Amino acid sequence: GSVDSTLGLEIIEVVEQAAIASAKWMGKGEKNTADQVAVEAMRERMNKIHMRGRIVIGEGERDDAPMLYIGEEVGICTREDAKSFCNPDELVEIDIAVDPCEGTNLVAYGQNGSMAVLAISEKGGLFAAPDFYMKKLAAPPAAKGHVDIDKSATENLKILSDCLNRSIEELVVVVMDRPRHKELIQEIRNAGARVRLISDGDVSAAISCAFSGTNIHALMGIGAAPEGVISAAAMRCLGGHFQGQLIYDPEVVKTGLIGESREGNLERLASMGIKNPDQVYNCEELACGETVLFAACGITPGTLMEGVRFFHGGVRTQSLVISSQSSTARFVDTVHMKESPKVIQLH
Amino acid sequence: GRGSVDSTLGLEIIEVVEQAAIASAKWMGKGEKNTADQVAVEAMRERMNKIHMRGRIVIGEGERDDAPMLYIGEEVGICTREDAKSFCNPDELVEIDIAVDPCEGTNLVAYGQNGSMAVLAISEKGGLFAAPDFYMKKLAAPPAAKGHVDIDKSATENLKILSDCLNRSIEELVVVVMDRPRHKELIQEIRNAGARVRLISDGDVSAAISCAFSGTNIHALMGIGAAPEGVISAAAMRCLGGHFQGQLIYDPEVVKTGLIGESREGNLERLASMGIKNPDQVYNCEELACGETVLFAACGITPGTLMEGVRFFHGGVRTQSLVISSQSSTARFVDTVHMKESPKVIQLH
Amino acid sequence: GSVDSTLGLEIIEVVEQAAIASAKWMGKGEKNTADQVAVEAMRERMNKIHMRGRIVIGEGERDDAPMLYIGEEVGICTREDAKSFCNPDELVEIDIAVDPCEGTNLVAYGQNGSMAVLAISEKGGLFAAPDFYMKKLAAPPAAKGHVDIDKSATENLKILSDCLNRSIEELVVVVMDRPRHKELIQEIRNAGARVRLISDGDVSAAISCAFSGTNIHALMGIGAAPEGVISAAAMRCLGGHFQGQLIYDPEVVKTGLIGESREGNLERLASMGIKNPDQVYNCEELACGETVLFAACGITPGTLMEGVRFFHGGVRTQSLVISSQSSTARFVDTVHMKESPKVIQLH
Amino acid sequence: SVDSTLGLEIIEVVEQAAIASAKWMGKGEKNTADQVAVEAMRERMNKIHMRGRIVIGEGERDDAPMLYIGEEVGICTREDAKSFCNPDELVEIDIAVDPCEGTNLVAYGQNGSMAVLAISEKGGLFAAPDFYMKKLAAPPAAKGHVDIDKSATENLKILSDCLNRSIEELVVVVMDRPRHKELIQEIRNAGARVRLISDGDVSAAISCAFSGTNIHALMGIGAAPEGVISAAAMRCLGGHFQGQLIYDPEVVKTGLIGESREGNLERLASMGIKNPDQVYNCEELACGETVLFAACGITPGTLMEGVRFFHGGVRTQSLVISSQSSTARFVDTVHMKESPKVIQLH
Ligand SMILES: Nc1ncnc2c1ncn2[C@@H]1O[C@H](COP(=O)(O)O)[C@@H](O)[C@H]1O
Ligand SMILES: Nc1ncnc2c1ncn2[C@@H]1O[C@H](COP(=O)(O)O)[C@@H](O)[C@H]1O
Ligand SMILES: Nc1ncnc2c1ncn2[C@@H]1O[C@H](COP(=O)(O)O)[C@@H](O)[C@H]1O
Ligand SMILES: Nc1ncnc2c1ncn2[C@@H]1O[C@H](COP(=O)(O)O)[C@@H](O)[C@H]1O
Ligand SMILES: O=P(O)(O)OC[C@H]1O[C@](O)(COP(=O)(O)O)[C@@H](O)[C@@H]1O
Ligand SMILES: O=P(O)(O)OC[C@H]1O[C@](O)(COP(=O)(O)O)[C@@H](O)[C@@H]1O
Ligand SMILES: O=P(O)(O)OC[C@H]1O[C@](O)(COP(=O)(O)O)[C@@H](O)[C@@H]1O
Ligand SMILES: O=P(O)(O)OC[C@H]1O[C@](O)(COP(=O)(O)O)[C@@H](O)[C@@H]1O
Ligand SMILES: [Cl-]
Ligand SMILES: [Cl-]
Ligand SMILES: [Cl-]
Ligand SMILES: [Cl-]
Ligand SMILES: [Cl-]
Ligand SMILES: [Cl-]
Ligand SMILES: [Mg+2]
Ligand SMILES: [Mg+2]
Ligand SMILES: [Mg+2]
Ligand SMILES: [Mg+2]
Ligand SMILES: [Mg+2]
Ligand SMILES: [Mg+2]
Ligand SMILES: [Mg+2]
Ligand SMILES: [Mg+2]
Ligand SMILES: [Mg+2]
Ligand SMILES: [Mg+2]
Ligand SMILES: [Mg+2]
Ligand SMILES: [Mg+2]
Repeated sequence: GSVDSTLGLEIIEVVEQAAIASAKWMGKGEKNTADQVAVEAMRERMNKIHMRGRIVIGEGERDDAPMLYIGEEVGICTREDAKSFCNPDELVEIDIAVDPCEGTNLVAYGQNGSMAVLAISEKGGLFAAPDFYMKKLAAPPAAKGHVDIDKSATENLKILSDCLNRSIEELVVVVMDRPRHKELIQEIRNAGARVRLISDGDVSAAISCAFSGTNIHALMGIGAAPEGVISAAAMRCLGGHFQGQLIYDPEVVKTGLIGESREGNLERLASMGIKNPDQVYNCEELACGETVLFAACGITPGTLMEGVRFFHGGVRTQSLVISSQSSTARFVDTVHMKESPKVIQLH
Repeated sequence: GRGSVDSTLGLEIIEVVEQAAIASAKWMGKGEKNTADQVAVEAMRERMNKIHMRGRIVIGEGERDDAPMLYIGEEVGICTREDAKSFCNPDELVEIDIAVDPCEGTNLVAYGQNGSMAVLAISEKGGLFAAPDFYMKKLAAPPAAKGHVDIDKSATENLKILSDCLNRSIEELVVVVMDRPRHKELIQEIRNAGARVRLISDGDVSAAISCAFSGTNIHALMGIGAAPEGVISAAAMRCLGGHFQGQLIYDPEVVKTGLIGESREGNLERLASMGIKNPDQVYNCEELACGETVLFAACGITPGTLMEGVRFFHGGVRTQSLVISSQSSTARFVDTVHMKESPKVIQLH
Repeated sequence: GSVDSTLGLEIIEVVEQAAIASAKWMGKGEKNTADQVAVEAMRERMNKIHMRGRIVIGEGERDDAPMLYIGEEVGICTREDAKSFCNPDELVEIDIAVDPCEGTNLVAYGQNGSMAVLAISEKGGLFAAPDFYMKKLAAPPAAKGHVDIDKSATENLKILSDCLNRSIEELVVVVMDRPRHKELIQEIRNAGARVRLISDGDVSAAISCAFSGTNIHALMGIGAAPEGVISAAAMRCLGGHFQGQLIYDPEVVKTGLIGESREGNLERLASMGIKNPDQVYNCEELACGETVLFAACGITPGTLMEGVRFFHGGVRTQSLVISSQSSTARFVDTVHMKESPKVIQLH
Repeated sequence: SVDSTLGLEIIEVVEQAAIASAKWMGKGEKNTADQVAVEAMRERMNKIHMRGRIVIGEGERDDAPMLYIGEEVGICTREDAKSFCNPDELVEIDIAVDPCEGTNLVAYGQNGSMAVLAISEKGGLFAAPDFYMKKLAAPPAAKGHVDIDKSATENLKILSDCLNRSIEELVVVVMDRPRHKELIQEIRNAGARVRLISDGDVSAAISCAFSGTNIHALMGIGAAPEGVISAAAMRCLGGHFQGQLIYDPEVVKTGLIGESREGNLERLASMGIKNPDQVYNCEELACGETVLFAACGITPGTLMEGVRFFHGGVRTQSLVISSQSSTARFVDTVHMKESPKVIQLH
């Protein structure tokens, strides 16, 4: 069969529950608990779906991460005892990329920009990125294919200028506040563009480029690779620009392991089946399948989505769900009515 | 042992109301209220027939052999096939009753006017009052007022009660009433009592449900509208904890159905025949939508209080829907950008 | 001595108080009462401003309309000893077009699209429209000068399609629901556009054209002339397209005059010194002053502005105020705190 | 009496300051972001027919060139004022300014920064010294019921009852500072959620006043002048706001080389502050008969969206509050600079 049309809706509840869980730890100074409860909620809700999924991006390798590890099977239809209950569409093998708590320290500190997020494609349709750093360029649909990761920041800004029909001074670039980004940040400033420095969470940033209204027009710089794939899934559905390139030279940025060399990482990467380490991937290559689904729900408030709010009588969440199948981008504002609220606010 | 209504149905109905709304919206302002109606009907039906469910229409366009589509009794959904046990699971095979109003405010759509929507409600078999095509006196009010106002009380007394419940003056209340001659005295009374009023030319489903949300600046619906619209309204209010009561009105002196030589005595016979023992009965919304599970879904056609209208732009379409489920206990606003042809610009809002 | 910059701000309170007054009559079935209280409030509030105004568009002639009649002086600096208490900027002579309750029957019925509105310019800067009908064409800035009131609805729709970069099916035209538009409406329908038929209030209709987000892209057809001028004032500041042409032929439309004749109407027109009755005006002609101010506040809810809301402890209004002097379009969301409210809503 | 018109004119003051400062969003120059805002605000203020004295601002005349303590601002401070200013324009007023609140938020392009000011008749605003101030901000529903002298734990219980929601349904803003370690731990232990901010507690304080911000209290120590400016908004809104000067280096340090508790007290006495430990009421920090408050977002925040630059213009969002007209005004302004062919409704 083919990826069940219905899955594109069902993931709403996946990211919603994971975000609600993690959001209870907002500002409580426990990034690992914030992460853990989101992992658990996401895993529980996924296992209630009639699907046949494999984690290809997640919390770690099988023996580092107990839940949502790479290779893990999730979905009612992965159980031999239950397979008989699944229809042919539900039995289609799909690959899943999860990030139950994007911005664990954002949550721990109660700062903006965190979310519970996942992407899905049929088997093989999502790049199973290693836990390496990744050089990224995200930009809006109007700049897609025009800007390019190999060009300088200065040139890309000029191109964005022409594509978005506005001055460089009327552009905003998001860059992670990291020592690895000093020269880059300086270059963008000298070119005339405004900047947002973020402490964490460059999935939100990348995707914010797609929507006129966010006052964010590009993401430049190095973040984490698994995150990049998840971002690219959103951007491929939205027609947004997203390119990535693995960084493995510890001179540029370091993972922190006591290794710790370009040769060593090159060795690990080769043995992971990555033939060209310096390869540039466009958005269609990082998320390559025939069907791509993406779901995010805000934990703390952010550019695309409101944060989780707890009030007398319930919870309110905001999610963004994108499906290449229905070709839709849905914002879902959910009032979770917990104990018969006497007042229900419109917004 | 039974299946339970599939949790996934509460999300799939999003696409049902969206596709219906979109179709109808193409006819906004074209002065064809039947066309605007028919395309909505067809699109809602098609989208339902792709769902793994076993539905029976109990509120719809008319009787079989009269209405061609979504007639009373019509079977909808894939699990309605004879082969179904082979292709559907126990949750999906649960018999469900469905109330539809694919185009509520058909004339609003024809004139390009506010307040029309594609709407539907669901429950287990027998879980929705299969209302006849008669008029219904209604009282809708917000959750804070539930059980405190009452449909048999005068408008004057309900307003005082609302005033206490919503902690504001009668001058700070807004009541919706259909602009109809049958409401001359009622409107006069609301005016005398000091409340402000919104008169509507059509579409009292939106009016009733607007009462449930703070921010609509609508606090009650009073008066008489169509009965089936009342049930669909009640389904939503039951899930939200809102107040909704209804009472069949079958008296031509009060309101006429357009029947020839229509009479109260005539109307009762027709009502008796349908197994309606007490024509003067007052139902609250738990009785109008009494099933174990209740789902409600709406999508704006033209703009209104709760939902933006359908918008067509270069590269796609944008819809807003309200979907409510007693099962997940949720109220969902769904803002969907339908990307039809690779839009170079996508607006956040 | 030039129009006081500050007047651009003060007119916020003018429309606010007028709209609040009228709003108390929402749904009350009295369209003259709703009108009269807006008139009085707008006048009272104008008479507290240090300005020197003359009404050129208003409620009627002296010895007929009691308030805001043609020629009425309004403002503190119209007084005999004004040079004593008013500065030179405040003593500049300004002409003022008022429509204190635009959509009197909308208010009476509690229906959408009514507002309190006024426009201001130096003396001579606003066309003193007679009380005749006016054929109008409004469209967005990107269409300015490309569409034309003398072209057919069909031709204009084509031009709009090109200017707004969308199909005719993706266009929405507002036309007043009137027998006189039977044919115009049929043509728009045949051309493939969607339509909003309004029962009253073509001021809101015209200006909605100027703002992306309203899903309204043109106003076509005949309305009242003074309303047109006030519309043009706003459109000239926004760079929107607005043309108008007086209509005085009874076969086309009737002002309800007894034994009304076209030729009889021409006499009245000539009498006011209108040389060419068939003249087409663009908005720069209808609002030709060096300085143009416009202010509007929603009475009932509408496309551009939320209506007046009364709640426990206050009132909430939304206004739109535009100035060619400061070159600004301001949306003003005001919470009027009446009773030390215990709860203040963000929105 | 204070001119009714001033309550509107201050819209342009904060808008212009904000716009100038926003040009430096993320450029890494907190002092530039600061300077340009200071200049635009001063320049705009000097076009107003008012008789203003700065009681809170950039520093002493010797230290700070613009908007220094004591500076006269406004057309009606001119020697010829009687001849071209009416009596209301000639009323002496005091002014607290903070042209760029969150200089570093701007430099990093981070949320929470604003151009802000408050105004009262002469004597109407506490001319705070540049010392620290313990603060408690809360919504109108809690005004008088919470108290700054109670523990965070007590206040949270009181908040819960006043706001009719559980402590877990509360969110408390606290500045991310070593001085707040215990404070934060206590709030966490009581079960409330927390938003930690790197800077910008003016926004934090005032967000408690509006339902919909999902912020319910500010607790902790920030800068005192910012506190007065906050009090002015809260006094007009019916919000709870208390402050108390903190002047012991043991608690928090100002960086004075010979900074000592006794050192700071002598400084306080000199300024005419009789009781350094006095707990100030909202009505006492902004005690004038008439209070005005104006703010405009620089970067985005809880109450006000940031300055946006686009093709053909600029968009700002301001909050302007007046005890005189008893209004809270959100002002969303499209600044049309180059005849924009496209104008967004929002
Ligand atoms: N042409 C425009 N007219 C008015 N406001 C605009 C315009 N373009 C952008 N804005 C404002 O700036 C925000 C961000 O725009 P953008 O940088 O295109 O994402 C929008 O949501 C509007 O508030
Ligand atoms: N306490 C309040 N403070 C400020 N605005 C309010 C308040 N209550 C209601 N409003 C405004 O009035 C609208 C309608 O409120 P409601 O009539 O209660 O549905 C709200 O969406 C707000 O814009
Ligand atoms: N490119 C777009 N992407 C998503 N939604 C849009 C787009 N253009 C218009 N819309 C929606 O349609 C509304 C009206 O657009 P317009 O007809 O240009 O006034 C907007 O406020 C959006 O809700
Ligand atoms: N009773 C309610 N019903 C629905 N949503 C709510 C309710 N109360 C709060 N919210 C949401 O939470 C936000 C912040 O509320 P609060 O914490 O009271 O400021 C609101 O703007 C809504 O999005
Ligand atoms: O912090 P680093 O090592 O520079 O990596 C940045 C990555 O971390 C993130 O900020 C996520 O943080 P968490 O792992 O704490 O959730 C991503 O957004 C980004 O890809
Ligand atoms: O117009 P009537 O005969 O008074 O009936 C009112 C009913 O019609 C409606 O306005 C909808 O009318 P449509 O059938 O034209 O869609 C309902 O909202 C309302 O209940
Ligand atoms: O109803 P008519 O005679 O066609 O006049 C149309 C004019 O009336 C208006 O609807 C205003 O109506 P009101 O005079 O009742 O305020 C204007 O918007 C429009 O220009
Ligand atoms: O940074 P400190 O010394 O803890 O002081 C906090 C004060 O600084 C502010 O964050 C403003 O910072 P800036 O001085 O950079 O504008 C205020 O919000 C707060 O009152
Ligand atoms: Cl990494
Ligand atoms: Cl790089
Ligand atoms: Cl790409
Ligand atoms: Cl309320
Ligand atoms: Cl005379
Ligand atoms: Cl900072
Ligand atoms: Mg994680
Ligand atoms: Mg992450
Ligand atoms: Mg990290
Ligand atoms: Mg129908
Ligand atoms: Mg209907
Ligand atoms: Mg009807
Ligand atoms: Mg009038
Ligand atoms: Mg009018
Ligand atoms: Mg009329
Ligand atoms: Mg400053
Ligand atoms: Mg500061
Ligand atoms: Mg600081």
